[PDB]
Amino acid sequence: PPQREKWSSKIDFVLSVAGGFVGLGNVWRFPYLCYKNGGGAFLIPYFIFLFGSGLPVFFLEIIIGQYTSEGGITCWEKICPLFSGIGYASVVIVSLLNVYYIVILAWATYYLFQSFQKELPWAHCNHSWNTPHCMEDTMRKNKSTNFTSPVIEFWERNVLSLSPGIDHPGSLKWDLALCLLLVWLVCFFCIWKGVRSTGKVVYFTATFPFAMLLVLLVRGLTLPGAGAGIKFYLYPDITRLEDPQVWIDAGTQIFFSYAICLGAMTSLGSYNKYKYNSYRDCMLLGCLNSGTSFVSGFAIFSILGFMAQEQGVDIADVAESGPGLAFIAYPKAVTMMPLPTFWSILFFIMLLLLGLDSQFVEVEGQITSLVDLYPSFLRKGYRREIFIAFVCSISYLLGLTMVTEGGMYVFQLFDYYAASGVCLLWVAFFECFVIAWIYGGDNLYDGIEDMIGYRPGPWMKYSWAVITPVLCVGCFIFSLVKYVPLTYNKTYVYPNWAIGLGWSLALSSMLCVPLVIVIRLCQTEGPFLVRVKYLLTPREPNR
Ligand SMILES: CC(C)CCC[C@@H](C)[C@H]1CC[C@H]2[C@@H]3CC=C4C[C@@H](OC(=O)CCC(=O)O)CC[C@]4(C)[C@H]3CC[C@]12C
Ligand SMILES: CC(C)CCC[C@@H](C)[C@H]1CC[C@H]2[C@@H]3CC=C4C[C@@H](O)CC[C@]4(C)[C@H]3CC[C@]12C
Ligand SMILES: CC(C)CCC[C@@H](C)[C@H]1CC[C@H]2[C@@H]3CC=C4C[C@@H](O)CC[C@]4(C)[C@H]3CC[C@]12C
Ligand SMILES: CC(C)CCC[C@@H](C)[C@H]1CC[C@H]2[C@@H]3CC=C4C[C@@H](O)CC[C@]4(C)[C@H]3CC[C@]12C
Ligand SMILES: CCCCCCCCCCCCCCCC
Ligand SMILES: CCCCCCCCCCCCCCCC
Ligand SMILES: CCCCCCCCCCCCCCCC
Ligand SMILES: CCCCCCCCCCCCCCCC
Ligand SMILES: CCCCCCCCCCCCCCCC
Ligand SMILES: [Cl-]
Ligand code: NA
Repeated sequence: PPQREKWSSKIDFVLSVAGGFVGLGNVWRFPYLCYKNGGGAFLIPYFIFLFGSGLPVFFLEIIIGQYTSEGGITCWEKICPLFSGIGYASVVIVSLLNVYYIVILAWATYYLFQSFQKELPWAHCNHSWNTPHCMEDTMRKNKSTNFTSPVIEFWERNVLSLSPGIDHPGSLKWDLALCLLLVWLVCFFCIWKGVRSTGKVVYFTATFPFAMLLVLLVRGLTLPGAGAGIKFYLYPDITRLEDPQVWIDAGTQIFFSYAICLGAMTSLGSYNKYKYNSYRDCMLLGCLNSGTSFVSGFAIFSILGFMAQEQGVDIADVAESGPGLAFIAYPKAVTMMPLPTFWSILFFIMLLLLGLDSQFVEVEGQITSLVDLYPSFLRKGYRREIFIAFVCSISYLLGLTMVTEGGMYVFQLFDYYAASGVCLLWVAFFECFVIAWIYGGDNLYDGIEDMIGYRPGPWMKYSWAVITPVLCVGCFIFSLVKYVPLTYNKTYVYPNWAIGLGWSLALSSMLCVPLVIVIRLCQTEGPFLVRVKYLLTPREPNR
């Protein structure tokens, strides 16, 4: 391990970060979490968390990676050897996230392959998967039995084929399994070979999604009924703020969308030069991420308002209110533009491009963090390609559980418990507490001043010292005191063993800190206080 290879230029670092932390979490997860919580009231805790913990923790991870010049699992050895379980917890969280983050891309691939016909299959109600209820959206207001929309019927009876419950796995769907295999093969081939920053390819891969988003926003804003959707999206409801669910959802959506507590930002920052101003760039990238999410919300809620006006029902009873809101709302939008197939193909290509870069960055970060533990064995003595192939195969086999007829429930369980929620709060709280109260805020500020050239303000120091731990602990305690079980589409109730499995998924990463603390204490010689003093001393964080 001579030295980590630095970036060729700052543009490479900026492009890598932008492609890694802007993606499906901005256009797929934000809208449905906002819709589930009623909209409007979701934006107050969202912005509170964004300006209290979101940017400061992201900058802290980047600056720690740059300072220590080490990955996301070994940097904590040079800051606080006792609290070295944070890296292991992050690697567990990223391993669990990589398994279920790709089923969305499998669904997108299915939709893209299905959009190559003369007429879109989700536009009408005369097919083998339709039910006697299916009625055209144009005729819903004209007449009147619980009618169903062709888009929802398609999504629920052709792509998913939903089962009565999680205890009814049904049979494996081979068409979705083939799409999952295809996307996993593409991901594996784009990592073993190592996709380079081709000037033309990236120039297009990083500009097409924003153009498509602008086109969708312009189309949505001119539909009849967009004003009601915008008012539903913007105006808040103070009564909803008395529940911990909205607070925890909005708080952890920021953590999910900024890719923190994952070990990926530390790895990305480890390739920076020592004398590099990585503060302004981080602020601008956070601005870009938040703006992208906020802009996409306008378009999706305008489409929802138009659909609600057309069908003649409320805006809260038009879509899934779960991980299918985008797949219900955006195809309905593209069915109204001229040449619907062209725009459908373009939209799904944009979705795939947004997802694939994030998946690439996360898997690369996980691999490079797990390799640094044994840099001798897994570099020459054993093949790195074989290790990558084994990881991909195991992840695909594990993700096969969400492809069966009853896999939506497993996907929802994974989304709620793994790589989101209490585990993210736990990791963020421990990172901030360690840095602020064991290493030293001013001690880190000296290194930041040495690296970037100027001393920052007290905002980051205060956020690390007080604001973030208080928010995390308060949200955790508020959620625990008033407990409400998880549901799917506000109607399905999970069995007890499913909740136990979800809590085990959450605890698999949360249990890594005390175990590592105990093992480190047991591996040291001498009196207890001497051992504690020896393991709280930073082992020369390279300055
Ligand atoms: C809607 C949301 C997402 C917007 C929130 C982001 C803001 C908090 C950003 C916008 C631009 C950022 C600023 C852009 C420029 C600078 C100047 C920079 O100082 C220098 O570049 C000095 C250069 C030198 O001396 O070499 C310090 C960071 C700062 C204040 C950034 C701090 C945070 C700011 C205000
Ligand atoms: C970590 C890995 C090794 C765990 C094992 C993954 C594989 C071997 C497991 C996980 C879930 C399993 C599937 C779950 C449900 C069904 C439906 C049944 O009608 C055919 C078998 C099938 C398709 C199982 C086959 C094997 C399976 C895919
Ligand atoms: C010396 C340089 C680096 C100092 C940089 C100061 C910047 C990074 C800090 C200092 C004070 C901070 C602001 C303090 C108060 C608010 C009000 C809140 O509603 C939005 C966030 C906002 C606007 C903060 C955002 C960023 C901020 C302007
Ligand atoms: C130098 C020392 C600290 C390295 C020793 C590694 C130990 C402390 C770490 C490395 C990764 C960690 C494991 C990662 C994954 C799991 C699976 C989970 O189901 C139980 C906890 C468990 C088993 C963790 C326990 C502690 C663990 C084994
Ligand atoms: C409804 C939106 C509310 C947004 C509230 C954001 C609160 C952020 C507090 C940050 C305080 C930083 C002080 C820095 C002073 C130098
Ligand atoms: C819940 C399972 C998630 C996936 C498993 C992640 C574990 C990663 C490896 C842990 C460290 C192994 C080496 C220990 C000796 C240094
Ligand atoms: C017919 C009885 C139930 C059969 C199993 C249904 C649930 C299967 C998914 C949950 C187990 C795997 C989760 C991931 C574990 C790492
Ligand atoms: C759901 C987890 C999938 C990925 C599994 C990652 C762990 C792979 C095996 C452990 C590698 C590190 C130890 C190697 C010892 C020679
Ligand atoms: C909202 C219902 C009660 C929850 C409030 C819990 C107290 C929050 C502050 C606790 C102190 C933070 C611990 C570490 C900060 C230095
Ligand atoms: Cl977001
Ligand atoms: Na991306």
